Amino acid sequence: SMEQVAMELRLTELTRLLRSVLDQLQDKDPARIFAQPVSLKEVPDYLDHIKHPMDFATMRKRLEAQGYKNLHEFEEDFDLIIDNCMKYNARDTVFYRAAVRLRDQGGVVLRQARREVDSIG
Repeated sequence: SMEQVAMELRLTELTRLLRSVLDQLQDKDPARIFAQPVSLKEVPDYLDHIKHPMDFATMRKRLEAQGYKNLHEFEEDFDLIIDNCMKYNARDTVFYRAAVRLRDQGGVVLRQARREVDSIG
């Protein structure tokens, strides 16, 4: 149907905007702390602590499969990156502090992304 196509075009355009958002958020992580999944070879107890691991590469795979239907879904995954790190790692660590800085800086980006998603529809 034409309606199905139009819905698919909207998903594609959302995917474009989310890719630009994802790029901008990941620039706020120049140490690449959140770039890849936590390794279960290197942190073998991780899944005892963190039930839904998340990282920028895993988000990028979901994105390229057009797997985010709305901005809320995408933000959920971004917040998991931050929140998982802030639980596993103590306050005095470079990991936790990197997470706080990513959260604070990414807030700005996400604030305008929400206005753009609403504005364009």
